[PDB]
Amino acid sequence: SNAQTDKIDLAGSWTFSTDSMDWSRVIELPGSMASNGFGEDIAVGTDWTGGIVDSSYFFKPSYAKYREAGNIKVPFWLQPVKYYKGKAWYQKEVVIPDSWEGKDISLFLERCHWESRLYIDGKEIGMQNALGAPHRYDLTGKLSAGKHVLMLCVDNRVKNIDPGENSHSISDHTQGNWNGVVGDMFLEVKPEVNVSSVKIMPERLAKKVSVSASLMNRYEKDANVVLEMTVGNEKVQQQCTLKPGENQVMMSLAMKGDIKCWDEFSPSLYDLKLSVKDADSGETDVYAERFGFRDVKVKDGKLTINDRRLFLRGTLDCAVFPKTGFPPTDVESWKKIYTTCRQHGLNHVRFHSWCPPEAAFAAADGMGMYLEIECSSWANQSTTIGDGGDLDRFIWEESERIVREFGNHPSFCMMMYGNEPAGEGSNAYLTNFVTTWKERDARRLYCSGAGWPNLPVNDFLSDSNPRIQAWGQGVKSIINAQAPRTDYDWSEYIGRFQQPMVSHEIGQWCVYPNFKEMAKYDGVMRPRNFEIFQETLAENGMAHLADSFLLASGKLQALCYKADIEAALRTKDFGGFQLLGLSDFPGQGTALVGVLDAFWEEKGYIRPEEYRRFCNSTVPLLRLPKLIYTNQETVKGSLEVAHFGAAPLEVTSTVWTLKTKEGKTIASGTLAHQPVGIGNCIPLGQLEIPLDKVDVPSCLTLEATLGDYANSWHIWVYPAAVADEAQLLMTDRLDAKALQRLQEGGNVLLSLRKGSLPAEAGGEVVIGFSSIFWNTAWTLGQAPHTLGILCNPAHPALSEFPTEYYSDYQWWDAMSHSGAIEVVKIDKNLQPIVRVIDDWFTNRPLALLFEVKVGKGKLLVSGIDFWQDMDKRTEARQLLYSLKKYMCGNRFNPSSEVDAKDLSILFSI
Ligand SMILES: O=C(CO)[C@@H](O)[C@@H](O)[C@H](O)CO
Ligand SMILES: [Cl-]
Ligand SMILES: [Cl-]
Repeated sequence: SNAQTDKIDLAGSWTFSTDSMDWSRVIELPGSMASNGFGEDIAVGTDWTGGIVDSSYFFKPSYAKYREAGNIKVPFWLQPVKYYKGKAWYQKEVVIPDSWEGKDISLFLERCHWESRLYIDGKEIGMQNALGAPHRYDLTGKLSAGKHVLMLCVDNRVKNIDPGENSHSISDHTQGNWNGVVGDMFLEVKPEVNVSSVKIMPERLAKKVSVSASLMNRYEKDANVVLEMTVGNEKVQQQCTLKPGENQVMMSLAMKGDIKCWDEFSPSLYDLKLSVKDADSGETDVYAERFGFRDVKVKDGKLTINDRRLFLRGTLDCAVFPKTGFPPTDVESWKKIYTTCRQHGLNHVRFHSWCPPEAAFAAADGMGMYLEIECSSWANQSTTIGDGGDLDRFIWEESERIVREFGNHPSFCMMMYGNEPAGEGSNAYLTNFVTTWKERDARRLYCSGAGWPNLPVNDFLSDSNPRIQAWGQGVKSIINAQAPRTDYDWSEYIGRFQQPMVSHEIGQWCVYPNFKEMAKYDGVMRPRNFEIFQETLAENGMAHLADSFLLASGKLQALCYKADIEAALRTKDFGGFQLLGLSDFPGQGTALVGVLDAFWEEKGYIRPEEYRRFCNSTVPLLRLPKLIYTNQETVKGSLEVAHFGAAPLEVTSTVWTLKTKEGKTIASGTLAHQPVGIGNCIPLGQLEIPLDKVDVPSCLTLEATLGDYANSWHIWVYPAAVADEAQLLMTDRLDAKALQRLQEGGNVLLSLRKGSLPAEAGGEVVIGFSSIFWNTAWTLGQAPHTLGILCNPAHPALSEFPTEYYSDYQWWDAMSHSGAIEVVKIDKNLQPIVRVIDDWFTNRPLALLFEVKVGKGKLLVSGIDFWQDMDKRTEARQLLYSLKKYMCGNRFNPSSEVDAKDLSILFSI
């Protein structure tokens, strides 16, 4: 029966108009125009908000069917149901009680997009233009008792202030340039002496709580007030005199008992109550907020929380919410995201060029997540920062709004201006920005911007260099250019700095689109891009491979993230990393770089428990120089641990096992070591495993268990050391000797020299071992163009080559010494022995191995070069042996007949 009589909830039906003349429709708030079905239909000439790097949609004939009216499908991001970028008017009648007359009145709008102007009965009151903070209007003396008509004019266009066309606060890459009001919307009444805002400053070691409160005195004379502050059983009361207007009082509170600190492993929170009581009127205004005791500091060039060494395992949030476009303002929505993040072993979230609503901070407070917030800007491409533009003052005002609203949350641990800044005066601007904030508020750590610039005044550094795949690196990266290994780290680069460093947007490994998730898009955003990819896949006769492409490419994607994350954990005294990402990025051409979809939900190729094995607060790490051995070699490696738990791990023993796929233990041992303290690169022991007893070509799993934490790695062991040119002819060209053998009915193995495959037959496909980087649209075709392999292990051609249906490290040699053959240009019904998964933008049937029948003879075609450096390629010799034993065997009968001249497309002069 209790009610909130001091507020008037404004959520409901508003009279709507896009020209302030036609008021024939009604809109529902909270919500956008798009979430209400209002706006214009998506057309080719839609004035989007964000860059489009690959413009093939507008010009190439393959997108012609998607440029016609009635079938507009856009490939570069999720497509909203409607679009509108301009002024919109919202109107609603309210009834102000008599008891509100002459009192403190204010309007609260949690999220507008973008600029809002308030009118009371046609009289303009003021303007608000916050992107990542609420809109507030002081209505004291401006709103009398009785019926009144509130009107809002919300403008979502980019005008004087361009924060960056790709900023996730406005851009159609993720959140979309919506128009409306979202979140809590209410009128609030307060006594003539009230609390406007509170800055909470807990002192962990001093056992104190300091508060700088902004008090309001609506009287025209001085006011005698009583100020009571309560934190649990501790109370401090204070009587002072308030001058007319705003007042800045500062109070302290001593904590008698022990203080429970806030961190990843124990997110303890305290309740603060601050009340002000006017002595004349007896009216009391009460303010309440949660807070936590924690100190995130840089001690001796290393990140610490509460004097404990800290390591950040983070992922990005780019305001992706396809159900609504605009962000959710409930705690449960964010509780889900933080929960699945922690389920994958993460403790950190970076918000890319936008600030989330209050619920994201409150959820992270109880979860113990470390948040890094940015000020709604990616000042590049379209604009610039630090050159005297209107953006310069906006970022200052936006950061002050963000710290005033959310600065008391313990999860607010780091802050930057935004992402990847541009501007000749941006270094100077960001230097003043970081320096001033470090002086204003020491409750958090500050960095200039994400990715760059490294300023000496930064608390920590954000750098993109310490990662596997750099922009433009392509096939020259470690994962692609060198044989598999797990003994590399970034310790050399980060050793050049006296500041802690956090990786910037690591991973970016792609998966094939998951068409099953298309049913989840029942809201504002529709996956029309997925509809294009799915249609072209079917047009190339591969509609039945959609789920296999998802699972096979996802197994390879998860392998790449494991490699990137373990490389960061092997870097001594690394500050941390920020994944891009755990979830998908639906924009910038379609950057499917996550093991979770745009809804932070699972896809089905890696379980969070398996992700948590290599990405966790305590992770065993194995350093091996290679992963391909013979029965005459000895596995020589080292075992270490990256332990960043709440306390040292009281374990003096590590147990390792080398087991087969069936579970049989080939080797095992126990490593003795001292108790594990907080840090990484902590040695556990050395491994020296002879492999003479390993029979047959085998894939072995090396698992290491430290206490409750276990991690595993794969190695492949082959024999140390089926051919007679009469029976099997292997050649690089279909010459006279090869064509004669096929006329005679013999068997021929065609192995193409690497680089000899002409562009017509698939030479244009730059094949590599890793997954695609970001996406070939945004990168304008950076290598690789492939997404792993797809094969049937039960195929007799692979009987001597251990493998699953998906790509793994033993396939690095195949992907690195080959070209992908476009088999449709030979015969459209050709079934590959080992298929290559092509980029989803092209959906070309690709193959590394296939077989055809040329007359009476049988031909096995291989895009893999089985010629060069075969003494160093142990895994290539094994695959070649498996093929030769198959061809000389009983079950080599190619059914697809083809002519000799049809195969001439594999050669050029
Ligand atoms: O450099 C990067 C990495 O953030 C790209 O986002 C840009 O180069 C875009 O291609 C600019 O359009
Ligand atoms: Cl031979
Ligand atoms: Cl054909």
